[PDB]
Amino acid sequence: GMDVLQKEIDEVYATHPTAHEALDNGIVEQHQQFVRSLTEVNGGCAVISDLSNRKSYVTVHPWANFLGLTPEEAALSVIDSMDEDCIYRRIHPEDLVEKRLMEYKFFQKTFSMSPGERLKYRGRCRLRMMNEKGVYQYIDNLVQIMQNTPAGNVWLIFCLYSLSADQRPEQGIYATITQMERGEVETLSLSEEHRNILSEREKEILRCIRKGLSSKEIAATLYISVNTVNRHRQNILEKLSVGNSIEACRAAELMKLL
Amino acid sequence: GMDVLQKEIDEVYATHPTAHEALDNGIVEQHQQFVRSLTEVNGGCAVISDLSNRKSYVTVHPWANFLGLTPEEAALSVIDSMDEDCIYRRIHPEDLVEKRLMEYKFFQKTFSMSPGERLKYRGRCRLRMMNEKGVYQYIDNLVQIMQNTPAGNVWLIFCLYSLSADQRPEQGIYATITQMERGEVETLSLSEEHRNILSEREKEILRCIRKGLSSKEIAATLYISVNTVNRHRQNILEKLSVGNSIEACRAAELMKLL
Ligand SMILES: [Cl-]
Ligand SMILES: [Cl-]
Ligand SMILES: [Cl-]
Ligand SMILES: [Cl-]
Ligand SMILES: [Cl-]
Repeated sequence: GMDVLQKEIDEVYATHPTAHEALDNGIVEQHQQFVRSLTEVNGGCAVISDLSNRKSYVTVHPWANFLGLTPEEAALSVIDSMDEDCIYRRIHPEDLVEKRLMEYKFFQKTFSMSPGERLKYRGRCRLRMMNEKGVYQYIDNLVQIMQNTPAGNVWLIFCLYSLSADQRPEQGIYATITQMERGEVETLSLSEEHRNILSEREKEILRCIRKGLSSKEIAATLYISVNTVNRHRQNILEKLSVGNSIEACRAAELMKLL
Repeated sequence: GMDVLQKEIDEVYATHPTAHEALDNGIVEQHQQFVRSLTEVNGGCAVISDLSNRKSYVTVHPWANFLGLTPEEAALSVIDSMDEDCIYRRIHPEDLVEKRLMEYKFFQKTFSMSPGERLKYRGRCRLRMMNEKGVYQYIDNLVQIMQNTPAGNVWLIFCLYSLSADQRPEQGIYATITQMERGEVETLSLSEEHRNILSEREKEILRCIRKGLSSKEIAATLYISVNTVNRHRQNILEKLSVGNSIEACRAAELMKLL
């Protein structure tokens, strides 16, 4: 599925050598029980991402119809990514880009702080997610460091989804980073980083591809080599987590990257 | 402390008597452990009202400085009421009126539904609360039925307070009632009920008191007896949870009830 900043976020995770520690699993079990209880109150969905083994534990409540998951996708309990992949597919493509930007800023910030301090922070936003009838509804999303390892590395990351009290439209996902103790709520302005997911050269190449030019025509019109065009094309496929150029075109348009 | 609708809300609670039931305390204990684990994630405050014994179990996290509590007031874990008075005092007085109106509508709706259905609803709002430095900040507040008794009565009500991601001012507390499984968020319009907490005759009587008229003089101007004036006065004191007519005038002004 289309996505952004996957490489960059994995790089932040790679700054903590969590997978090298001998960790107690009973801690993860206690958190899994808490998250099931919480979903029984909010009627939503919880994901616990475990950096020690790169696995996700997903809990979906029967009342979480706003996710629009199929019977088979709801039956999941353990995903093999740091992301709950079929939940992400349900997010409006424009909102997914902003979510990714907030997560990257949030993890950059929290991973470079002390273990005790990083726990006082929370990243939040309000996303559009599509239900079973293809209608977008507004969902409150939380990202938060839940547990650290004894040696101070990030161990568990907590993600939460629930139907928001606010169903009114507004431009963007109103991303925020909150420091709970100091009572500080920082609003993120994501517009400029969004416009820069793709470089200007990558955007030109994609507009040519969409228009119907061949590598040879693109090289002719942008005064670059066919080798270079194909280097950019392949970079774009990686940046947008898609498999071919027609897929890249649809992703760029849906996510409003051009 | 000044408040509204305390009699009306207590009457709603009284519609679900449970004295005849022998209830399992182990159930309450599990909810208390959950609510503690939750506050350790949202850095906030949880109140569980137990309608069976009319006690409240209050948990305040150390990072919940947005509450403005003093050290002694935070130490509290079992309040002897259906609500902890030290929390409500911190709520902006105008926001308090709307909060009670939402709760009253929420309870009236839920207490008339089946045990299974009433669990699918959430009452939410965004309140102003005064912190340790005397500044108002925005707090997300939740009211939800958490547990019914075997015979079908409301047993435990769950309230939650945490620092909102939205710190932008707006007219009112944006009170909502959400049906989680149907994905339905109903916005409440509370202005007409707010203006009707006091009757027109009760408002007239309070203006005279503020103006300095005695009961005898109020009786002459309105052409009613002193017995009648004094019954209205006592009714007003009860409606506003205050002890005298000076406190009543001040409360009506601060809560914008005149
Ligand atoms: Cl829905
Ligand atoms: Cl928002
Ligand atoms: Cl604060
Ligand atoms: Cl006299
Ligand atoms: Cl009379």
